[PDB]
Amino acid sequence: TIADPSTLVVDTVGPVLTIGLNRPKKRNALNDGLMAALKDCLTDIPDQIRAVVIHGIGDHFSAGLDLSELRERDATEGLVHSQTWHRVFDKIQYCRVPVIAALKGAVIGGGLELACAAHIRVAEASAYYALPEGSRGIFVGGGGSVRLPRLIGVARMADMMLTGRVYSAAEGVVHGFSQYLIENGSAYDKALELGNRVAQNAPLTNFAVLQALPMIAEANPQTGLLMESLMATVAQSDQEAKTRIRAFLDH
Amino acid sequence: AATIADPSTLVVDTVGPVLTIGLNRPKKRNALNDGLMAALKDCLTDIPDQIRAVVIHGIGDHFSAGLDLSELRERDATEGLVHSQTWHRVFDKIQYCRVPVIAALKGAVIGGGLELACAAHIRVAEASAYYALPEGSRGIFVGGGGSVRLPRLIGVARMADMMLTGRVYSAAEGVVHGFSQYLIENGSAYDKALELGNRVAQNAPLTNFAVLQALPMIAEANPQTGLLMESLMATVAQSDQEAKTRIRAFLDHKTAKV
Repeated sequence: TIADPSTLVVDTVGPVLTIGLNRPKKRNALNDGLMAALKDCLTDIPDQIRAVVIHGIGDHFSAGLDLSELRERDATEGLVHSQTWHRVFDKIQYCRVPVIAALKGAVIGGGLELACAAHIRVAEASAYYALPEGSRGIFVGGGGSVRLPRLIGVARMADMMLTGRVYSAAEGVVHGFSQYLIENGSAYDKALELGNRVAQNAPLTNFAVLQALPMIAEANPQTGLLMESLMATVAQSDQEAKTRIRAFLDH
Repeated sequence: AATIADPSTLVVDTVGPVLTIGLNRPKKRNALNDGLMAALKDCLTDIPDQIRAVVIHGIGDHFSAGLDLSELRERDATEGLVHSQTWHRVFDKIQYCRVPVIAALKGAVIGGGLELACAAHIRVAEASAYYALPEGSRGIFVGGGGSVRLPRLIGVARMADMMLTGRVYSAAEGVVHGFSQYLIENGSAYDKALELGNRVAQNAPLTNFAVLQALPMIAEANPQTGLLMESLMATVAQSDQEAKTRIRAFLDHKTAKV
């Protein structure tokens, strides 16, 4: 696989790295080229970048798997292929900086898996969510079975997969698909505002919320509690936190 | 669709309150196959009330050399998933048996035979017993519960080494690394296993319940949880009529002695 840079639009707007999925003729379907190029933009991110917005060019975030490029795979090949998708999504989930996905139109299959890997999702009214692979006998291979139940619970996912059930953006915000809904206006603009806001954070804030928080929450409570006192004491004792404490306190 | 039992592959007796189950394909060292496994599941289904222990043992010089290599059936990915699951359902009747299961080990205890042995609650090993997972040689992983049960006995590190290199362990080595709780250096694992079955036979049913089922769960729980669960198992056990009867008799015999 060679990364295909043509399938993305990458820009920097102040301290926000923006990454637009750019295959609007195929509704931003993910193929290997797209995913390898995306993996690249998320590697060795320049230090002036303090947030990432992933968005879609055109009406749609992503319709998921490229059905043209539909390949033929044995059990072994499919394990390797899914694992490669996982390694790309790892660059999102474990990004050094918060990744915010601006969702609109189709957020479907691997598109939804991709939105799941981001930290914050902002949904415009037109967005919708589906896991339509089930109808073709295909389970998810892009992290969805681990990431989406953490947002929406097993039972709603299981129903989606069994019946092809679709959710709107408006239903979706209540059920856990996104933290934000923009009923009138643009997901991209709001993600950019959010990007600019999270860009003000101390780096250790990011670490603690992006890395430590999901692990603390998932631990035995006694374990998570001690891990919390440790993360907190380290955060609090950092120079940046003292500088922020003093500035505010000084007036 | 289910596989039909071949009961001729097993020799089943009842000695007092011990159901004895002898693996009986000696010409192939008690190589496991679908009908033996189905017959096995049958013996452990609806085990009559008079039975208070199960000894599984091998006819011949060997316990089991594992999967019958003359009886390989070609299987796609889905089929091999279904087939693995099938074997798991047989071993669940050992692990979750209502009475304790003791495996008498001698000669070959390898591959599926080790996995069978792992499902048992207690293993007694004669000097000749030897342990291996030769499957890795053949490009293949275990499908009989071994990656779950065995590391709990001997740890991942020793398992991983056995699989990557074909390392074999004797009965003497094995009692030390965790393969068996007992070693019989002279005489017979069967004889020992049968005296153990007579001994567990004396236990109250709720003791078998707490030990066989609750204990593993409590021990792998997070500590605060296993602990509350222990208090709960403990109080139920202790407040049961069989327990009180035994405590009555224990304190009536010391007041008989005085």
